Amino acid sequence: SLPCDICKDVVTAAGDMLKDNATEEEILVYLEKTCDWLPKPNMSASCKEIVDSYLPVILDIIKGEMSRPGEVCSALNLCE
Ligand SMILES: CCCCCCCCCCCC[N+](C)(C)[O-]
Ligand SMILES: CCCCCCCCCCCC[N+](C)(C)[O-]
Ligand SMILES: CCCCCCCCCCCC[N+](C)(C)[O-]
Ligand SMILES: CCCCCCCCCCCC[N+](C)(C)[O-]
Ligand SMILES: CCCCCCCCCCCC[N+](C)(C)[O-]
Ligand SMILES: CCCCCCCCCCCC[N+](C)(C)[O-]
Ligand SMILES: CCCCCCCCCCCC[N+](C)(C)[O-]
Ligand SMILES: CCCCCCCCCCCC[N+](C)(C)[O-]
Ligand SMILES: CCCCCCCCCCCC[N+](C)(C)[O-]
Ligand SMILES: CCCCCCCCCCCC[N+](C)(C)[O-]
Ligand SMILES: CCCCCCCCCCCC[N+](C)(C)[O-]
Ligand SMILES: CCCCCCCCCCCC[N+](C)(C)[O-]
Ligand SMILES: CCCCCCCCCCCC[N+](C)(C)[O-]
Ligand SMILES: CCCCCCCCCCCC[N+](C)(C)[O-]
Ligand SMILES: CCCCCCCCCCCC[N+](C)(C)[O-]
Ligand SMILES: CCCCCCCCCCCC[N+](C)(C)[O-]
Ligand SMILES: CCCCCCCCCCCC[N+](C)(C)[O-]
Ligand SMILES: CCCCCCCCCCCC[N+](C)(C)[O-]
Ligand SMILES: CCCCCCCCCCCC[N+](C)(C)[O-]
Ligand SMILES: CCCCCCCCCCCC[N+](C)(C)[O-]
Ligand SMILES: CCCCCCCCCCCC[N+](C)(C)[O-]
Ligand SMILES: CCCCCCCCCCCC[N+](C)(C)[O-]
Ligand SMILES: CCCCCCCCCCCC[N+](C)(C)[O-]
Ligand SMILES: CCCCCCCCCCCC[N+](C)(C)[O-]
Ligand SMILES: CCCCCCCCCCCC[N+](C)(C)[O-]
Ligand SMILES: CCCCCCCCCCCC[N+](C)(C)[O-]
Ligand SMILES: CCCCCCCCCCCC[N+](C)(C)[O-]
Ligand SMILES: CCCCCCCCCCCC[N+](C)(C)[O-]
Repeated sequence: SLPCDICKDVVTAAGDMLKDNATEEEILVYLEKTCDWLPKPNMSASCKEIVDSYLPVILDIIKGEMSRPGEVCSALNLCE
């Protein structure tokens, strides 16, 4: 179906963007800068340690999901 082909191309494009070797680094810097809203030195440092540890964990989950564009698109009722 057209909505299915479109949905699967969009999820593919998302997955390719996330596979890009500079994407995770860009996100990491952005989230570490956010931690700088916290007092220093200790709270901001603890926040950066949680980001550094968990961002690649969360990224991996998303990328895994984008690797199955049919499944994603079925969950949205766009592929059947
Ligand atoms: C995850 C990206 C989704 C892009 C696919 C676009 C959704 C197609 C819209 C289908 C529903 C339109 N409607 C209401 C007339 O059925
Ligand atoms: C009337 C405009 C012609 C095409 C309109 C529908 C195209 C939806 C955009 C597809 C998404 C592009 N993509 C997959 C590279 O991200
Ligand atoms: C119902 C309209 C279908 C459009 C689905 C949404 C497409 C995601 C847009 C990403 C931008 C990609 N691009 C090349 C079209 O710019
Ligand atoms: C489920 C689809 C959610 C993604 C929506 C975001 C679309 C990003 C494309 C932005 C492009 C806009 N513009 C004017 C710069 O072309
Ligand atoms: C579950 C997927 C929803 C994410 C929708 C956002 C589309 C990201 C694709 C961006 C591709 C870059 N591009 C073609 C606009 O230059
Ligand atoms: C949401 C799943 C992961 C993909 C996130 C999609 C949003 C990014 C689309 C913005 C396009 C990026 N760019 C190069 C124009 O800055
Ligand atoms: C379902 C998760 C997708 C949500 C993230 C989509 C956000 C796309 C934002 C791109 C904005 C592009 N620009 C240059 C016009 O700002
Ligand atoms: C769903 C997890 C968060 C997705 C947010 C990713 C947005 C990245 C901004 C565009 C940068 C990607 N790239 C390839 C141009 O470097
Ligand atoms: C997995 C958590 C995702 C939410 C984080 C949003 C990512 C923002 C990355 C955009 C980087 C901004 N910029 C333009 C300086 O590249
Ligand atoms: C738990 C998911 C991550 C939530 C991320 C919230 C970040 C939004 C705050 C904007 C940060 C902007 N800046 C320029 C300081 O990097
Ligand atoms: C650990 C992943 C989440 C990254 C975002 C960090 C949250 C700190 C933002 C709270 C802002 C602090 N304050 C006092 C300026 O509001
Ligand atoms: C899980 C926590 C994610 C939320 C992080 C966003 C914090 C928003 C507070 C922004 C306030 C920053 N400032 C400098 C304007 O005070
Ligand atoms: C876990 C979901 C929470 C993610 C959303 C948190 C974003 C907070 C952004 C507030 C930014 C405030 N300000 C004015 C500095 O931009
Ligand atoms: C050393 C600074 C003293 C308190 C620092 C920790 C407070 C965290 C901020 C709580 C969130 C505020 N709230 C719940 C209204 O959003
Ligand atoms: C580990 C540090 C604990 C901070 C948790 C994040 C608090 C969310 C910030 C929302 C902004 C609320 N307020 C009043 C503090 O600005
Ligand atoms: C949903 C908002 C969450 C705000 C709560 C802040 C998280 C507290 C950090 C506990 C973990 C610190 N650590 C790694 C030293 O255990
Ligand atoms: C302001 C820093 C809090 C980051 C927001 C994301 C939710 C907090 C999760 C912290 C997890 C800590 N731990 C080790 C108990 O998993
Ligand atoms: C920027 C990402 C923010 C950190 C997200 C923290 C996730 C902690 C999940 C703890 C769940 C432990 N579990 C699954 C055994 O219950
Ligand atoms: C929009 C991002 C949603 C990510 C949802 C995935 C759940 C996080 C998995 C928990 C982390 C695993 N663990 C137990 C090692 O902490
Ligand atoms: C703030 C990013 C979202 C991550 C939070 C996800 C909650 C993880 C704890 C429940 C996971 C249970 N289980 C068995 C599916 O791993
Ligand atoms: C593209 C923006 C975020 C959407 C992708 C997030 C994946 C959702 C995965 C939740 C269930 C996955 N799991 C743990 C059962 O494998
Ligand atoms: C759970 C999905 C997280 C939402 C992702 C937010 C993407 C913000 C797009 C910022 C990139 C736009 N630009 C051109 C300034 O880089
Ligand atoms: C905006 C995109 C919507 C994301 C929808 C995520 C669908 C999750 C499918 C759950 C299937 C579980 N598993 C482990 C087989 O992937
Ligand atoms: C784009 C926003 C995220 C909404 C996508 C959630 C997927 C819904 C389809 C699976 C739901 C299954 N169930 C039984 C829990 O309803
Ligand atoms: C933008 C947030 C989208 C996240 C929604 C995730 C949908 C998961 C569908 C429920 C199915 C449960 N499970 C474990 C089979 O994945
Ligand atoms: C701004 C919100 C975007 C629309 C989100 C669309 C969610 C559709 C979920 C369909 C799932 C139907 N279901 C659960 C029976 O499979
Ligand atoms: C970050 C937002 C995550 C929302 C996840 C909740 C799943 C969406 C529920 C599906 C909508 C129900 N239904 C079948 C009436 O479409
Ligand atoms: C560009 C419009 C698409 C919105 C992005 C959110 C996912 C599409 C879900 C459309 C759901 C349509 N329907 C009626 C089949 O549920």
